[PDB]
Amino acid sequence: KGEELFTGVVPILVELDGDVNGHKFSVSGEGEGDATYGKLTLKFICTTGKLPVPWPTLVTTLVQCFSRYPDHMKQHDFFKSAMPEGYVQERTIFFKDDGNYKTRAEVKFEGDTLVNRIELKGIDFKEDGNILGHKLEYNYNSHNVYIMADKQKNGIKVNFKIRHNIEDGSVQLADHYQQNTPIGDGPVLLPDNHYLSTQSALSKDPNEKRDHMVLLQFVTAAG
Repeated sequence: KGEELFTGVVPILVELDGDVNGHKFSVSGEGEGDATYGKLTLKFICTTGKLPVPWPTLVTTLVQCFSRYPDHMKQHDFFKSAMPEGYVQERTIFFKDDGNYKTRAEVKFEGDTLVNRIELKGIDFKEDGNILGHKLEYNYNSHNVYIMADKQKNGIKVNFKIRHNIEDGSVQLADHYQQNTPIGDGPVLLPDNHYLSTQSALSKDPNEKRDHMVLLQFVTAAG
């Protein structure tokens, strides 16, 4: 059963290939998830050299199966219900006054390792805007992620807004439109409307010379 795969600490591997305004890059990530505590620890490395977009703009793209669902809300956890076969996660991320990311990922088990395998395409970015001109602070706010059932597609629709802080006190809005559908045949839980409360801490390994991001995340389901 899907939820039983997450009762302990689960190794995580993330692999992203990106192209934003023709700037190609790849990111690999390793760490672990403890869904009992809603906890994720991951270190991401840009394997192609310098990341051509700010690290924070990738956080949402780079495993909502690691959310903590309280006991009373267990019947609303789509993400674990689809495992081990997994789900497809697709998004469009509209950066206000700027370009968009379109992403397709498969989140599934490969042996004991939970894998997030992603392709990302960014288009219509301004070369001196907040994204390509690297004007976003290396930090991350706490958000509510709003989940609803999509019966027609046997999955979920997810919508939320990320606010990336800029030095002058303004924000770069990143409007997220998301859908998840199962990879496998088997039964999945289609939830009633609810949200995930998220928080993320970004940091650096002072002795890592590669372009990278260390991430600590806690996510709990509510309502």
